[PDB]
Amino acid sequence: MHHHHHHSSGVDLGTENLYFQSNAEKTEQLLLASANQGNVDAQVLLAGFYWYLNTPEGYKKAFEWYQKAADQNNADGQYGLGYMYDTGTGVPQNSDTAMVWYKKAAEQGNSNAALAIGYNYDTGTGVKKDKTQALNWYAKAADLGNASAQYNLGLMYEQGDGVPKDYQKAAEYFEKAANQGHAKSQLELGYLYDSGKLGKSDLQKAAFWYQKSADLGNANAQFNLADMYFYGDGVGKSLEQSVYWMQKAAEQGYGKAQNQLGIYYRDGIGVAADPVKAYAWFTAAKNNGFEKAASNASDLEKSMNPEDLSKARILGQQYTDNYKA
Ligand code: NI
Ligand code: NI
Repeated sequence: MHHHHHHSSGVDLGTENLYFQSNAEKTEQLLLASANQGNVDAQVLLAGFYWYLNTPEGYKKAFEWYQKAADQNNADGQYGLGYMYDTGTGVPQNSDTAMVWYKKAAEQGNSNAALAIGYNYDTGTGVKKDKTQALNWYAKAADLGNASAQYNLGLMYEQGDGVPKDYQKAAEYFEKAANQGHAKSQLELGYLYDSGKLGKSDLQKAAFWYQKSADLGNANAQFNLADMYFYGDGVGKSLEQSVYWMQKAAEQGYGKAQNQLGIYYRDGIGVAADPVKAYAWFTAAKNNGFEKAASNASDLEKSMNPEDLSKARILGQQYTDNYKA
């Protein structure tokens, strides 16, 4: 009498092909077959498979298999146990147990283990803060090629944290990490060149490294590069490229970039002027904590008719919702 409205409807209706299957169960059984025969490489792979399920039961099985691998003296298994104990993942948190496993792994040349140890000394989590120990363990990890450790040492020499400030040494560490694709190191190295702190500003190098970090999705680097194109710093001035990169940063919810893009639309910089879009970007910026955007939005209201203001406020909500870090 009304249940004629219960028929299924497209989306939850339609013939099923290979798109609806999943390889998960098959990959687990393939890995389990080998892991249950004692193959340590398979035990490490299977532990990582379980790790990736992000469930409490998944982390408990990850722990079981890293343990089997670590009992064969495998440094990946030892690192895995170290990290699980250190964070209380799949097992009760214990920093001292974690340190024992990390040290075994690092002695075998696992650079993430050396990094984790250095980080605990750096921050005093589980052990007493000791910047000398942090420095030594980070240096071990960096000499094994670990980009995060190289980055961390860059930060320490650039800030003088437990070492005397040395921007040249910082730039050398950052560049090792930057050459491996570490986007935050590329950003920091770009800034060192931008700033002149190395002796004389090198804006071409700054823009080069900001572009690398921007291509990897770093919103600060996208803002910085957009700004380089606005000024013609180390690249030829291009308002069109400035808009392109500013829009990328603003679509990550970066309030500073949203406000700047609002200015571009307000004043017709690299784009045709559009008060509706300008107001919407200032609104998103304000919603994201950029206080100066609020008055930017206020000032625009004065010159916008009520239809446009309504559309702008709705678009501003859309931009707030859809653009996140
Ligand atoms: Ni009915
Ligand atoms: Ni009906």
